[PDB]
Amino acid sequence: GVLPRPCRVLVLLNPRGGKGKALQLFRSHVQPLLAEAEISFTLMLTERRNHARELVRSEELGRWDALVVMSGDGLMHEVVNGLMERPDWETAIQKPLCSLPAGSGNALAASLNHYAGYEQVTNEDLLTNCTLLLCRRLLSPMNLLSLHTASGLRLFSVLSLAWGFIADVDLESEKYRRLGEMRFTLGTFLRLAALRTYRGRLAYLPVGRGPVDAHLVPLEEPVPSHWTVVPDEDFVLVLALLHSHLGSEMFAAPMGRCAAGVMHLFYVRAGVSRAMLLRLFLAMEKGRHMEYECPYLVYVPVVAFRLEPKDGKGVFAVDGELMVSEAVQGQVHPNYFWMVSG
Amino acid sequence: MGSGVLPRPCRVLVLLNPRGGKGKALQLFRSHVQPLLAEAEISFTLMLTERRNHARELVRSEELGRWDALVVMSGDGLMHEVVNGLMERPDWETAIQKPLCSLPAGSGNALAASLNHYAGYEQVTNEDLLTNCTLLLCRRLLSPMNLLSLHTASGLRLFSVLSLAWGFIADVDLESEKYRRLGEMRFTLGTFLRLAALRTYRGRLAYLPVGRVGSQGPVDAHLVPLEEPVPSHWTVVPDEDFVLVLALLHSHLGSEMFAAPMGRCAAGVMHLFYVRAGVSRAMLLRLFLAMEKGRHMEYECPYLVYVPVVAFRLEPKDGKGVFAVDGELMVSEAVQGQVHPNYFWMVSG
Amino acid sequence: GVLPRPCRVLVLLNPRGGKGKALQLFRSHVQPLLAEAEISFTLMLTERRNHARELVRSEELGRWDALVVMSGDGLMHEVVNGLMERPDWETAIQKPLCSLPAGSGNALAASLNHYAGYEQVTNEDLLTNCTLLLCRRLLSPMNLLSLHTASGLRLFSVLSLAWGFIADVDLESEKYRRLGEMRFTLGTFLRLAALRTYRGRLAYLPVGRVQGPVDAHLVPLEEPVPSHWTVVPDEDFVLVLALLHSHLGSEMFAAPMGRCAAGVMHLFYVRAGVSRAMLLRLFLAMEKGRHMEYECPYLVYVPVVAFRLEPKDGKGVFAVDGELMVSEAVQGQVHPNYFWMVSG
Amino acid sequence: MGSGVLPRPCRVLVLLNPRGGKGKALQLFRSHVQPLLAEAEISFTLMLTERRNHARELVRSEELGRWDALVVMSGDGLMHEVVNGLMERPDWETAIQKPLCSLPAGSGNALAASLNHYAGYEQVTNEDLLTNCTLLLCRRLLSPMNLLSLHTASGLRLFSVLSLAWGFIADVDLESEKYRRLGEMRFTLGTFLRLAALRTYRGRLAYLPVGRVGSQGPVDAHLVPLEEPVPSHWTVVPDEDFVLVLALLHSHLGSEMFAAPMGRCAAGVMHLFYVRAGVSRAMLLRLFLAMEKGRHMEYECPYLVYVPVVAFRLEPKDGKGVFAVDGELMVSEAVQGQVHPNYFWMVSG
Amino acid sequence: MGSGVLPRPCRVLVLLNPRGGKGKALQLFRSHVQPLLAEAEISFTLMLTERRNHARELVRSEELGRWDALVVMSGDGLMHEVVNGLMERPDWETAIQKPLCSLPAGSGNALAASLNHYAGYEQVTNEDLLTNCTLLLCRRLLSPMNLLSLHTASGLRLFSVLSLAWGFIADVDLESEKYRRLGEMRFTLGTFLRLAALRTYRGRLAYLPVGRQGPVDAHLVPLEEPVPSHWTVVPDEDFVLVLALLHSHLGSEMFAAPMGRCAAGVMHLFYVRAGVSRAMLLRLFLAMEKGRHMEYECPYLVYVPVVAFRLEPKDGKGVFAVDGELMVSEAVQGQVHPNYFWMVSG
Ligand SMILES: Nc1ncnc2c1ncn2[C@@H]1O[C@H](COP(=O)(O)OP(=O)(O)O)[C@@H](O)[C@H]1O
Ligand SMILES: Oc1ccc(Nc2nc(-c3ccc(Cl)cc3)cs2)cc1
Ligand SMILES: Oc1ccc(Nc2nc(-c3ccc(Cl)cc3)cs2)cc1
Ligand SMILES: Oc1ccc(Nc2nc(-c3ccc(Cl)cc3)cs2)cc1
Ligand SMILES: Oc1ccc(Nc2nc(-c3ccc(Cl)cc3)cs2)cc1
Ligand SMILES: Oc1ccc(Nc2nc(-c3ccc(Cl)cc3)cs2)cc1
Ligand SMILES: Oc1ccc(Nc2nc(-c3ccc(Cl)cc3)cs2)cc1
Ligand SMILES: [Cl-]
Ligand SMILES: [Cl-]
Ligand SMILES: [Mg+2]
Ligand SMILES: [Mg+2]
Repeated sequence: GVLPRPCRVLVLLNPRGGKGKALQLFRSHVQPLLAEAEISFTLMLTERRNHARELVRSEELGRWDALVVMSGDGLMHEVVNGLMERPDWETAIQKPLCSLPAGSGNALAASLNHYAGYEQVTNEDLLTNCTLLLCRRLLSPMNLLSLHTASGLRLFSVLSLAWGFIADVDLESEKYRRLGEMRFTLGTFLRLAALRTYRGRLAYLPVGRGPVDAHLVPLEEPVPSHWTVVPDEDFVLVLALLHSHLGSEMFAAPMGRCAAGVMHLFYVRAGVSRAMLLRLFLAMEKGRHMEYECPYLVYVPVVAFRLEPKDGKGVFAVDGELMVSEAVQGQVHPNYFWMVSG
Repeated sequence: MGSGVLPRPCRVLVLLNPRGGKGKALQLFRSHVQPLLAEAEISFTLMLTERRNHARELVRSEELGRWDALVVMSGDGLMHEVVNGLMERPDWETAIQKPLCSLPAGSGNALAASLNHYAGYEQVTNEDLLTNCTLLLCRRLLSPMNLLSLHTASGLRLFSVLSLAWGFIADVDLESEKYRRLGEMRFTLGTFLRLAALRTYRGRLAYLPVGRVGSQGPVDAHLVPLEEPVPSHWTVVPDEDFVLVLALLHSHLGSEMFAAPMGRCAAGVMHLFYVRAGVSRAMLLRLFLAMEKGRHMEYECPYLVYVPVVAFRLEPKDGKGVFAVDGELMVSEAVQGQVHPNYFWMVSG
Repeated sequence: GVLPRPCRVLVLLNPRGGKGKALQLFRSHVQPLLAEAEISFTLMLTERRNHARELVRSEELGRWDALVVMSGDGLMHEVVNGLMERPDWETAIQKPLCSLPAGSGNALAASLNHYAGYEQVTNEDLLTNCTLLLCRRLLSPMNLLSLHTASGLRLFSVLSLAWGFIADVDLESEKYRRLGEMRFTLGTFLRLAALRTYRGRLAYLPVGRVQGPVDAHLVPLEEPVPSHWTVVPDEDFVLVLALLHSHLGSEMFAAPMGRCAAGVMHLFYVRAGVSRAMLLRLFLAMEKGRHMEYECPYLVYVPVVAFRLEPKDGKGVFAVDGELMVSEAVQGQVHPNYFWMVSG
Repeated sequence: MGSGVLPRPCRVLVLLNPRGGKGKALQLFRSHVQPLLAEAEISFTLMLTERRNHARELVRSEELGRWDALVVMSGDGLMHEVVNGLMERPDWETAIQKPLCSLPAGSGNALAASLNHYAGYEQVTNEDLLTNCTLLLCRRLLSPMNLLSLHTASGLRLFSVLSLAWGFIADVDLESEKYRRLGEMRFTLGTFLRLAALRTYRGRLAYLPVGRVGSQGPVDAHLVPLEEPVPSHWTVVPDEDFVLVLALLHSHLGSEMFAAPMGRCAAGVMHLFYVRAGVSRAMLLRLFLAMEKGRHMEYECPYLVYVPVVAFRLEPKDGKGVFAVDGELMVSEAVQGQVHPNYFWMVSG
Repeated sequence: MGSGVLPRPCRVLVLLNPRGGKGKALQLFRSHVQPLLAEAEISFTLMLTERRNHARELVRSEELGRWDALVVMSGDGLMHEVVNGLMERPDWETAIQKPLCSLPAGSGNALAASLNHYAGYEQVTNEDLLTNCTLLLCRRLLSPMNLLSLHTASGLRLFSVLSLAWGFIADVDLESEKYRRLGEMRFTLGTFLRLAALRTYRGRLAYLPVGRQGPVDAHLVPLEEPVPSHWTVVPDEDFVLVLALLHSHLGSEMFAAPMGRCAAGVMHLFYVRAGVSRAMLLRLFLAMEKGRHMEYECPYLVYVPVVAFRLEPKDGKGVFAVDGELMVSEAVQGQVHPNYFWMVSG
């Protein structure tokens, strides 16, 4: 569970999204540490969409000891799905992966920084720490969510599946990739000041009760009897999350790192006041949002779920990336890829 | 940091063992706990236990809906009975989610000690510890905790909230029950006297470390039947001569035994410690004493081994070995266990 | 590197090879030890040549922690070729093996007993020791010899390939199977009295000059040998012997330099011109591993990774791990650490 | 036990360093060796070899066909030169088969001490050792021996017949040269003095264990370039702080240092020892002292590791390390090696 | 499913218990079976079977494709292990169709004895018996056989090829082991002892007579519901013995069911009710040798053909003999499945 020393690493870096500085930051904050650690690297700049995915899908992986993704959660989403689309996905997905933050959504990197014992740092301190994790070369396994859509598309998630309030802010937030991390804050405040609700059917398989998704039945079927069908059909948000953090300053799952093959499921049922949600959002920065007595926020650890938006298409965010659908279910696979971490 | 709250106000069932704080749990409840509850607008009802499995049988038949939490005032022993009672129920999946609370009266209060530690408190003992744990109850914050599922050679399946010990620790526990009046110092006594009457224990230990896991009640998917060898991806310990084996889910082995000073266990993880035969008494004593301040690791005894595990199997090797399970004696030929992540909720802060 | 405890093992036992006592020996000398070590076994009895091979070719290998072969070297020859003939040969040949001596030729079990530190014991003493080795469950890799014949047969050797004197004694010997180890002794004295030489050409590739696995050192038999190979000038021989282990039988410590390195085998040959009396000296000295301490210009030793051998007069008779094979030419390459045996 | 024999009668080239044995090598030849050769019908010719690489250049250019054996009278150092001289030859593959013989003079006679041991003699020293090695040559028996192939960061490739040492052992071989007049006891004095400032050495050690191998001169197939990491099936040692690392091909480190009592190396195998930082001075000394009787393994000191290997890599952190190769000083950034099975032949019994 | 013959030539796996025919099974095989096989071109491989359940694990993990049939050379208890092993495989549906064959070695060869009877042979024993069944295998003809599906209160689901016995029969099978070394004869000595100690057992017996995952037992209702209303609930609550028997013989010399071979899906149910005299019970036992026991019309001995039954021992628990293998429970029930597997027969 350690990278060779010396080793070599492919760094797939997005020179633009977030700030336009990803490459200069690499140079000032990442590179000097790589050199002392004897990690030589090659930079490949990712031009546009699916570029990274297609690169990884066609890559001779045997030349690399790890792949490092320097951008946001989206890039890592691209990389892991590209490895999963290959004929040789079974061995390909075992290539070690690393996440260095530059984008606006650095949840995976913020999570790993958390697991390593660091304070909840941000930006350049976050980059440096994640870089230090890479330089110590230690790897641990990570869970993978297998998704399935209304139209028979399989995709994989490494961080989260979101619906309702969260997906909306993520969508409308893009018109300020400019504000950085803060774009989600402005984007929440204003959706929150003008709060609304969404209609669907949530079901899941709690912990108590491509790879085969043994727990899932065709989306056409009713769920199995042993699943839990949520009574409500009116939510402010549904969220499946595989890690501790939603962003570098959103400690959304204060019980910490998930167990193998388990995901965090949250939902806010309809009825909350805007002042409560704000209070909750705000509390989430320090991960204090569960310390509040609010029958509207429900938490469950699960291995599977299904969400059907009532009346046409709901907007979903998968690892922060927008997605239109009418029905998705998914199952968590344990310990399915290696990441660098402490 | 907290992952849930009790309602305010709330109602609480209190299971108390009157032969505890040796003999005066009730008076401690009355002096140290009740007035704090009253100000926190926590209603309670006191139920008195005493007899074996009583608390277990009660929790098994309880209508859990009337209570916001179960507060167990006694030792680790009583928490063990309650959790096993909830797990034995037909509706165990929902019953294990009733929040639980540990208020130290009994002899061994490692659970309460750990939670006081997690909360940022000094390492306190007796009534300072009781007051701290009650303060936690008053603040109402909940965290999920891991649970160890155990299986014995005789086919018993049982749960453990704190610890499985074998060898020196298990003997000293069983012995020591005479000096129980002497309160928590009963273990320092036992440990001192047995460290001079050292005996070793032969058996086989295997385990599954965290890093090496691939892709009635819950199923323990990591475990194979005891008559089968362990899976090849496990570590099978070479040494078959032991002073002790300890599986521990928490930071503390007693109100003054900071046994696991590396960090708090992740979800689905516990600490495994064993001490292989041939250590010198004086090194074993320095380990003990340094344990009080959690400095025993700083010594690298390469006779003492620690590993974060998700499951283990332990076979003594010369008849029905003597184990302590969350402090309670149990004898059997072989035992194995797997941790289940965040299975029940406790008051903590 | 170690079998599971408890474990389960298939014993392929040939019930009448050697003196024909294998099964009672297993019952007397082996079974009590396996019970104490917590090794369940199932016995399968072999009925004829190739039986063992066929059982192993079609066997469900996932039910077994090892295969124990209780016979001579020939049964192990059959078991290993059985695994190599399977489509899943690459994982199959990684099943651990163990050899318990109970035929007349027990070179492999004698070599393993030697590597484990014991004395050069015979019969039930040998059987006991090799059982003590299984009970302790330790495993180490062995080399494998890959062979190609003129007819285009591909076969594997775990122990030896022999031509000339040795191959002839093995075949003629067969009627003294009942005499255990003395089979080769009587067999040797007899052949000595009618000492013949044999015509052929020998080439090899020494250690310095360096569907199944690929034999990268080998080229088609029809083509001449690589220029970097050694082509022995001599062309009349008394014997040629490729040997992967230290013992040629339980009392023939043929390779006193001991256990081969990975990927290496012992090649010996005796050139034409030796007298009967000297060949007899070498042979008796070989009991104690002393035969190389004699000044004998006819006995040549080289460690090699490959060899080719062509009997120029028609079909030469070979013994492969003691099994008779007839052929116009053979070549082979040894592969390192190709399978697991129980040893110490 | 012998794997070949010298002819009787035979003739031998004797390469002798007149400076060794405190300058008495030639007179020791005359008193202890010559009279035995005569009775054994061994002819000889003596060639004096004292300047640097002299003996190496001799063996490189010699017509080896005129000799049955080369006998080397001096230390491990001269054996080292001769063997490297043979391997530097364009006909090295036949040259390296010339039987070699090691006759002890002076100190640093670990090779002669091992052969004397393999043959069954007591651990004798000085003239007794010389006599014994001489009686081995008269008996004419030959055995093949392992050879270590080394590569340094600077790109040099060399061969080692005995050992590669780094850290404390190398520092003492080096600091020790001044008391060369005292003989073998200089390593005691050197060890004793250097123990006072026991320093540790920072580096990275990786090796290939015997059981883990799967499927210019000779090719070193187990080795990859010094700038690539070692193959993933090697063991990288976690500790990066050592007092010593020793690769050793034979039983003796010196004529009174039975360092490898666990048994003679099989073909293609060597011993690897290292001492992790944090042993006390006293225990290091006790391990040293116990080495006289090959008893140092009996302490099971947790700081001393032994492993049979076929290849290793050792990379001093902090620029150049000081190494000893067959006792001779060599300085380098990084060194790796692998053992070649039974490459040359030596007289032994 | 399919036709009732073996291929010629064929190859066969032989599971032999060596500790049988008092330690002679293998020698019996060598002198009595092997030369017959060789002439019929039946290839075989022998595999020996030590411990309890060993045959069962072996058959459960076996690559069935290598074999045209599995021969069991032991007693009824080995056949029992073999079938249960086949029925425990994920692929139980195809596995249960591999033909089986039963060669007698030593005691407890009811099944073998039945087959030899159905074949038209005289009631022979030991080596004569072994030779006949071997001739059967050489002739290569097969018949379908009934299989009994058993469920226990503890949720245990097992299968019987021959019998479920309780009371007097089960005790004699148990108490018999302490001198198995005596052979078939030991059943006679156990019988003689239990008889002087004649006792009854408390129980409730119910059946469905002929007139009115795993395989589905649709005649059976869960052991907690009462039996369906059309079943016959026997009034007696005290028995000397109860015996579900799928074949004509209880042993080589015990022709226990002479009223005719069972049709597909039928089994024999016998019971002896409380009150029979010792001398009478013993008369039944002795006359059963030549199948003459029913000719007594002794009112204590009851016979019915059935398709399903329920037995509830109510003196706490009961020990059963299931194909002669011992087992203990508070409640069992079963349903015969018709023509469920293949066996060499004539
Ligand atoms: N039951 C059997 N009857 C006759 N020959 C057999 C039997 N089982 C195996 N054989 C064959 O007999 C040959 C001799 O076996 P081997 O193990 O080499 O013993 P030995 O050491 O006496 O040569 C092997 O080729 C083997 O396949
Ligand atoms: O990517 C986004 C992240 C957070 C938000 N904002 C909000 N999150 C929440 C919220 C509260 C609790 C949990 Cl567990 C998760 C999210 C309420 S408002 C919007 C988009
Ligand atoms: O309940 C008990 C606790 C400790 C003891 N005695 C001892 N424990 C230890 C010990 C040392 C190290 C660890 Cl990690 C844990 C316990 C040494 S002596 C006996 C009973
Ligand atoms: O299986 C056999 C083994 C040896 C022999 N006989 C002989 N072997 C030899 C011999 C001599 C030297 C060596 Cl290195 C090996 C064998 C001489 S006579 C016959 C059959
Ligand atoms: O040439 C030298 C040999 C030994 C020493 N000194 C020492 N060696 C050791 C030592 C201990 C154990 C082993 Cl296996 C080998 C050497 C301890 S101190 C110095 C120079
Ligand atoms: O008071 C003194 C103490 C040590 C010394 N000198 C030396 N000590 C050592 C030495 C060697 C081994 C040990 Cl364990 C301790 C000291 C070598 S030189 C001199 C004066
Ligand atoms: O395996 C055994 C077979 C028969 C017996 N003993 C007896 N069986 C009977 C008997 C009577 C009538 C029938 Cl239909 C069947 C058995 C009477 S005494 C004991 C053990
Ligand atoms: Cl690179
Ligand atoms: Cl088995
Ligand atoms: Mg994104
Ligand atoms: Mg043979």
